[PDB]
Amino acid sequence: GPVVEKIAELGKYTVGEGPHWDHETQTLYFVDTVEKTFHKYVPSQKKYTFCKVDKLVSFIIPLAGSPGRFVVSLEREIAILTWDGVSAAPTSIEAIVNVEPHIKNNRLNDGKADPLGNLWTGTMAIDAGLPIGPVTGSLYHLGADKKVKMHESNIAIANGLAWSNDLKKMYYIDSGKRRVDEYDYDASTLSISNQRPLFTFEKHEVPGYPDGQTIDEEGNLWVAVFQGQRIIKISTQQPEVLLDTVKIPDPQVTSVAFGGPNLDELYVTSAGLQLDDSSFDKSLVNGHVYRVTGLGVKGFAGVKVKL
Ligand SMILES: [Hg+2]
Ligand SMILES: [Hg+2]
Ligand SMILES: [Mg+2]
Repeated sequence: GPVVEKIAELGKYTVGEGPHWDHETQTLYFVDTVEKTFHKYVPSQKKYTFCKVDKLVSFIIPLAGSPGRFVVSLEREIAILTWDGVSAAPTSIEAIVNVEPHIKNNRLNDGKADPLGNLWTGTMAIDAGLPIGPVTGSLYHLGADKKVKMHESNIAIANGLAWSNDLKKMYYIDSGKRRVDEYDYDASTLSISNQRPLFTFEKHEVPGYPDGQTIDEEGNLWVAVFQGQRIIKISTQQPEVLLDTVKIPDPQVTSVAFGGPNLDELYVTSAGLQLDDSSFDKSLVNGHVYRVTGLGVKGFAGVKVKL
């Protein structure tokens, strides 16, 4: 079976999240969604750094064409952070847009560029809760002239995103729905339609909640299962097909990104935050970062945001 390695050099995260693999610099970036910190890992040189801000963060993606600059979330603002990748604070911050200026208790959560470089991201209540809590989020993309467009409402916990290789489908996760949805994606108008369930956890006895996801070159989705102690591999060719399960030692698996020189090493983030209604005792909940090899598939390099 696949090899699952705990990355000792990286330590433990409260809620490690938002992994992004920059293929040209062979570097993994990620966030902690509770501790207000950004993180950088260079595996070939065993180099780790972090950056502190005073707002809640949920994604970090290199800005296309601008070395040393990243598109990030700061609470409800999408911003450009100028960061040298090693100092413990940003050099400067350039706000782009506040997606929800008048919803004081919301935050941005998962975000990712589509294959064309358009940032997609969604919101949630800061005090969202599972299985039931306030449902206040929406799904957006950042379009022309730095204005966002809304694509879906009634989202409890805005989470993982992926697009098919032929640009005809988008896949999206609201963790509260305990399923992965598929949509027809119109690359020319950047709109989505015909929402329907692709994979429903209760139909396959999968515990926990879908969180982050990524897609491989064959079109399979790799889905992080929060409170499931696993990643799952699901089909996009047929609905409701579980292809494989890989157990991860940490119960609170949060997200996934393919990396390594050949894009065939799956980086997996997790959360050490101990929750009062957990299916797992506190001794099990650590928050390590893992690397999975031997899956027999390749992914894609992380896409930079175009502004
Ligand atoms: Hg930073
Ligand atoms: Hg940053
Ligand atoms: Mg997430």
